[PDB]
Amino acid sequence: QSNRELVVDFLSYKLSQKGYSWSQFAVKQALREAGAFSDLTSQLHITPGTAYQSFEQVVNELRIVAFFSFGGALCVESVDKEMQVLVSRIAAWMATYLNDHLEPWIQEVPSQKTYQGSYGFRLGFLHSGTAKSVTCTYSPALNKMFCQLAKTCPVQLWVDSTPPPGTRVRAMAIYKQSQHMTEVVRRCPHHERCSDSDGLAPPQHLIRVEGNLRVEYLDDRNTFRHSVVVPYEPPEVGSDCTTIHYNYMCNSSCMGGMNRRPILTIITLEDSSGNLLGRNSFEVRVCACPGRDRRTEEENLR
Ligand SMILES: [Zn+2]
Repeated sequence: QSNRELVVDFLSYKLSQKGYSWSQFAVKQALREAGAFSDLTSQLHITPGTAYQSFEQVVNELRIVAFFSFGGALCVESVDKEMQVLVSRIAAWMATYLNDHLEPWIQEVPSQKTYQGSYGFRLGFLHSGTAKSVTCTYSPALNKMFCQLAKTCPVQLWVDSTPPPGTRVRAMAIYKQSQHMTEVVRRCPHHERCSDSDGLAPPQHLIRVEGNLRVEYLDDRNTFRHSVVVPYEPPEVGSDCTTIHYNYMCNSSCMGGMNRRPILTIITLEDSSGNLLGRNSFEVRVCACPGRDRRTEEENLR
């Protein structure tokens, strides 16, 4: 009732420290200045369903200032990822955690960080359901894509402002887990050696693009990380978004490759000189029956 005020203060500050308002969604001011940041992005995966109470585990790791601050950045990151609703909860959680854990003490390696940038860069997805005949479906609640191997994956790009000609769109994959984040993601020997090649993609790259001769693939010479890039094109006549068709050419369960380890995909928006304009990411599971797998994860939620 007053402890809530201290949190909501800290957040509402951090809200207004950016271009955001509480309603849209002293020692107080001492903390407003006082405030391993990769923890906040990497180790957590904030998501409507996710962070159900994985927040508690994260804060248990660890200061009380860094706690109040931590929750501020979550809310920033929440609104960044278009997951504004969570700011409501993060405060509700933050209020509870203090009371339970901290209150007694008081009674006495590519970045996956989201940036919308100048152009207001967002990812859209078709809303395709979970019927067993779906090849490709996205869980907003899990911020997770479910698709079959070598099947079409529409990923929409959305922009506030049209970025100039020579802008490019690059996809890269990394492991969601910290213990695997340094290992480069690549295909498994079987799929690697398969008469499936489009004539363009390296045999070894997980992510391909479909129906685009202007595509281009990269093995970074210093990090050995695989990438695929295409030229950005503004929406076609009628549409309000750009649609790229990706393929995942190896399953999540494949031994010799991902070996049942979950991945993130990182879509970055670049200029011709390769300066970064924006970044967005989502989880991927490549499975046999995406519709079923999606439902099963979501059915587990509250
Ligand atoms: Zn494979």
